[PDB]
Amino acid sequence: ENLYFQHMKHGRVFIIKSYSEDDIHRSIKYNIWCSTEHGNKRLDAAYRSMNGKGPVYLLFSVNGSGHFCGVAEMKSAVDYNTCAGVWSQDKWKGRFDVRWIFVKDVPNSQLRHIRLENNENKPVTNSRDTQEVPLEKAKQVLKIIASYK
Repeated sequence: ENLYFQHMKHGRVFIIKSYSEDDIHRSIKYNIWCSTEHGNKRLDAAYRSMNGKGPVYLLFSVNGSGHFCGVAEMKSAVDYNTCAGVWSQDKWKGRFDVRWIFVKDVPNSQLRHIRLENNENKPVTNSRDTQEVPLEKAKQVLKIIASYK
């Protein structure tokens, strides 16, 4: 029995879909991330709305990699005016702090059977960047990622 995520009634979870393995590596090295402008605003609102009352988790996956590659917690609001050209999209300016939790590869086949009711019942593995996960589905995804060997 692992009932750790029971009573966790606060927290929000988003899918991060990256085109670049280099961005993932930079993120792990420096504990930062940046999304599109749309994605950043979505993450920033969730972070600011949380008021430190619980975590904002990010479930990372490189497009076409066939797997998720880990989990980080969002650790600051978005700073929208930072040095350009640090990411795979050279136009991106903007940055927020993250803290990586799991760095491990989890095949999509381990997660494909969990579906998102806010995204037309599609598999969580078919999500787009900054797709939000309902908390009840996010608990199941996290337990799977933590347990995978």
